[PDB]
Amino acid sequence: MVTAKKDENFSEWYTQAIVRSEMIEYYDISGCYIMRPWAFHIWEKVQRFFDDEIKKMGVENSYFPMFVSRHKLEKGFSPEVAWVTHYGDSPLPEKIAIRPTSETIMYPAYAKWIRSHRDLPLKLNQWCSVVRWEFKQPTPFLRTREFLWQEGHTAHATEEEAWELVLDILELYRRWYEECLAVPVIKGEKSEGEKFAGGKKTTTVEAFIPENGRGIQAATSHLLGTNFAKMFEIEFEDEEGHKRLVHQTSWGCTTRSLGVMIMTHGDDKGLVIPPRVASVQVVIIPILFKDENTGEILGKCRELKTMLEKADIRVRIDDRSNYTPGWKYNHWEVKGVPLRLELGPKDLAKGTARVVRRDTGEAYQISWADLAPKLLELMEGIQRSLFEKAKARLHEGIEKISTFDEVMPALNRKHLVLAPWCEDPESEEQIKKETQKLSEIQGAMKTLCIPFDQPPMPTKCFYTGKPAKRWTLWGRSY
Amino acid sequence: GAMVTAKKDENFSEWYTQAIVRSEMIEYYDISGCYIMRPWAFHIWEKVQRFFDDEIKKMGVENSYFPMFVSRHKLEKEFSPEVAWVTHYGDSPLPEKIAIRPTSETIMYPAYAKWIRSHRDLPLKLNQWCSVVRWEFKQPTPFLRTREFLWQEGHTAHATEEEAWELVLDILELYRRWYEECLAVPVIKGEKSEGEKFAGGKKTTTVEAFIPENGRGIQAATSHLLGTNFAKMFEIEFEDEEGHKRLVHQTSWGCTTRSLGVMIMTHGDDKGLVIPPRVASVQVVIIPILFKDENTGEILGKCRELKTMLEKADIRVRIDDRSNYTPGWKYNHWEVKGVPLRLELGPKDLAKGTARVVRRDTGEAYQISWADLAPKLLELMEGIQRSLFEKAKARLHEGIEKISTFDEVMPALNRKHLVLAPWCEDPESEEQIKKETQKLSEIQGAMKTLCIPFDQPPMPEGTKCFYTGKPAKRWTLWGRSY
Ligand SMILES: Nc1ncnc2c1ncn2[C@@H]1O[C@H](COP(=O)(O)OP(=O)(O)NP(=O)(O)O)[C@@H](O)[C@H]1O
Ligand SMILES: Nc1ncnc2c1ncn2[C@@H]1O[C@H](COP(=O)(O)OP(=O)(O)NP(=O)(O)O)[C@@H](O)[C@H]1O
Ligand SMILES: O=c1c2ccccc2ncn1C[C@H](O)C[C@H]1NCCC[C@H]1O
Ligand SMILES: O=c1c2ccccc2ncn1C[C@H](O)C[C@H]1NCCC[C@H]1O
Ligand SMILES: [Mg+2]
Ligand SMILES: [Mg+2]
Ligand SMILES: [Mg+2]
Ligand SMILES: [Mg+2]
Repeated sequence: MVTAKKDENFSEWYTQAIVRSEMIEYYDISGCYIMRPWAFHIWEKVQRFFDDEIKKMGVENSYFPMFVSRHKLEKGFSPEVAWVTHYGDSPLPEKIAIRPTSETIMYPAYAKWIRSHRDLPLKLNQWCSVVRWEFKQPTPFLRTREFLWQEGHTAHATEEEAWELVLDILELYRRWYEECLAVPVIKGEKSEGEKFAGGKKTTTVEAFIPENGRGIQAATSHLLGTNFAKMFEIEFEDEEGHKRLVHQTSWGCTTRSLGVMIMTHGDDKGLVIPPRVASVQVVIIPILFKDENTGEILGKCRELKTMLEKADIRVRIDDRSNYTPGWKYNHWEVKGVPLRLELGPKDLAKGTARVVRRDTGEAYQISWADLAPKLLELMEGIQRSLFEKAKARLHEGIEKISTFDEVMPALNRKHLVLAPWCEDPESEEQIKKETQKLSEIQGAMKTLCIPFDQPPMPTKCFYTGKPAKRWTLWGRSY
Repeated sequence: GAMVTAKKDENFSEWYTQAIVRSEMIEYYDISGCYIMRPWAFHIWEKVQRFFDDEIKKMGVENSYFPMFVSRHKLEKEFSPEVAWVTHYGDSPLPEKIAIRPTSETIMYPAYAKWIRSHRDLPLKLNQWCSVVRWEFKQPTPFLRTREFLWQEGHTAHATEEEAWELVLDILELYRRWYEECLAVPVIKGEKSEGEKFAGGKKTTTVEAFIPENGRGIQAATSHLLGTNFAKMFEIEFEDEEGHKRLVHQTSWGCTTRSLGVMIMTHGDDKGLVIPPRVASVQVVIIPILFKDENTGEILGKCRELKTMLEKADIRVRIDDRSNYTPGWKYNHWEVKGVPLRLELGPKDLAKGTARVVRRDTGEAYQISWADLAPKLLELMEGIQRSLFEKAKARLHEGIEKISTFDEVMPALNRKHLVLAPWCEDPESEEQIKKETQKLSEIQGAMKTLCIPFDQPPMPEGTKCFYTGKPAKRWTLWGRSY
């Protein structure tokens, strides 16, 4: 099914991968796509995880409206907003905006529900769709005009507590990516120019696509401080009587996560799905031809299914009579099912099953008896091993450097760069403009993050010459 | 403020509005027909959602997300005043306007035509959870009828009608369970009339509910045997075993956040909401009998212990350990919210190894040893759940008057009752009955068919249509409706 090579035309391979796997169907409204069951079930897995996890922090789900009136919304973002002007042929008395994000919808309610210290912390989240008329090239999952996300918005008595929630959420994004999707990410802070301008400090969790050198933002979690509180009058009264503004966080993650998974683990044969989010972990394929024991094969397959299910192993028997076994191999292969269990006559009175692991192609003869624990063994190996190879690929792709003249060759090898920087407002804008100048002539490099994990700083700013403050990862991005 | 004061029988619209606001379910919003759903209500949606979702996954139905936008061209393939149209992004105009999805047939069925080429692709069984938008003409009502609502819409395609029908009824059964097992609301399975069915389909099935306080029937959910006309329209065909081109047989079905509203209305009383245990965010609220600046730690300590013990039985619990408020205040607070069980722990209870438990629906109190709490609160919840249902089933059936003749109509409607009547099912008849009960109500409002129930009461030979006097075929349930 898949004929483009990941390492040759990466955009075509991507498109082939997501289409031939049946994850995505193309659509006539530019920048929008149909998520098919095979993609959708993966979303449900990660949604269920994060949701359970934030529930344990006392976050509660809600649903606020998708419309916001012009007046409330309009108290680089403006061009993106979709506006409803009519119902039927009738013009609205005033046009209304489809929500691009929900601060202006939720925060007036907050000012109202928060009167007393008794009322904090207020922690809410919502799963919804968001619409932005994106100017950049859209890409299925990574950047779409309608996407699905969660946005979580909290308010607290103290900077201390809100900040602690910020890091807690960021940890859960690392887990969404690293634990669920086996995609390695790097926690850090955003530069003053990349952060959410309505907040005090933006934390982020950053990913990398080796095949085009692009960094990509996996998720984000903001300490908002008191700015939105003053703007929206979210004041509260302490236990000593005084009238203080609240300290807020907000944080979101999207269907982009799926796109990043697909890009990280995919190969020339198509998708490869980490076991932890695969709706089919093991596919069973009865081998049938010239009528050899047709009934005996099928009967065992059902025994094995109930078997493996005793272990919470998600199993599907590909039982369908209208497709050949070779067809079934290719299908589940392109779909990225982690384990294929093949079973014909030879393996019937042999008491075994052949099992092929999607990541490497390695095959195992395994006795009916040893399967459940040996598949559990393998599924952990697949999952651990996808993450590990990816962390290695990520680290091969970051060059540590000290001087500006190292930049372009790193960027030409499609690598990020870790460099000491004075964290000056202008330097970043200058660096973008110049890296564009050089790329045009041969592409803008930006700040991706200031990582939490700072190496030792014995040192001059790699661009300005000034005294450098911290190590900052840069690159081309999405 | 604190409590519900409008009486439920006597001031129904206002009771409703009070209960959903005071209880913290809903917050008003500046765009009409749209409302904020706070945790206290959202949790209930999450509950019915997981329930339904799990059941359809068992039937092999699979979830998807198709876009909320649809091109004007694709939407008007073949309601229009209800559609919301996007014309601009920022200051820039679109080449053509783009509609926000009002329902997804015109988005999904061209995709179905692509994906179905052969009998091996069948059956195709998809669902989606999404919001839907319609500029409703009628007065909006939180939950019951909103301009943004949440739903689930299912759309399947099959090789044979028989299989499609089997699914229509399976799904309809799931809707009965959604309302009856989850929400403790009784419903009546039935066939829509020719006039009230989905014009796009062969046969529409439904579950209908009844709201006694105002006498009006209300469609709780719907499941259609679509037949082959959409496949004809959208060119959804398949090559069968012998290479012949055939049209698929379709179903579609939906259920919305309306369900939360029908529940609220069914079990509420003058104190406010009453939430069935299967869906309540908090099932047991623990209320320590404390007062201002008393914090010895004995009582809270034991509340925290009790919570751990009940949580080990999967009971959902909250301790209301707030300082500025009395127990009496707290009692009322959680009654208004409809927490089904309140566990009271005072110094006196601490002294006996005992707690006092009061159940929201009846107010009956129980003294219970700490040891027994888990096993006795589980029993109590099953009893509340079941009692809410059985009492509402009875109010449903006491609200239905069987009748023989058209003269029995208006008296039955003025009692805020529905009517079950032998009906000849001829089409103009229904419209005549609408017009005629409309006019007769202004002079004192239209009665429409709600459903032809599956549960048909007996029909003696030679029975005649209550309205035309022609021979009656079956009983039809009629009333005022939402
Ligand atoms: N079009 C999109 N499709 C999918 N995910 C997106 C899209 N746009 C943004 N996201 C993700 O949504 C996350 C939270 O939203 P937000 O922080 O507002 O992003 P953002 O500032 O718009 N990113 P960017 O568009 O590059 O400026 C972002 O960190 C992105 O990873
Ligand atoms: N405004 C609304 N808010 C919430 N739920 C609704 C609303 N309108 C319809 N529904 C429910 O959605 C279910 C399935 O949708 P659908 O069959 O399209 O409704 P409908 O034909 O528009 N009913 P009606 O609007 O009364 O003519 C219906 O059976 C209703 O119970
Ligand atoms: O505020 C906007 C925004 C507003 C209008 C149109 C497009 C937008 N794009 C992005 N943003 C910033 C983020 O939406 C802010 C914040 N939202 C809640 C959680 C994610 C975080 O990015
Ligand atoms: O088709 C429409 C419709 C179309 C445009 C504007 C408003 C509409 N209101 C209702 N309907 C009919 C329902 O959409 C039919 C169908 N919807 C999804 C599946 C359930 C079934 O009721
Ligand atoms: Mg953006
Ligand atoms: Mg940005
Ligand atoms: Mg309607
Ligand atoms: Mg109707």
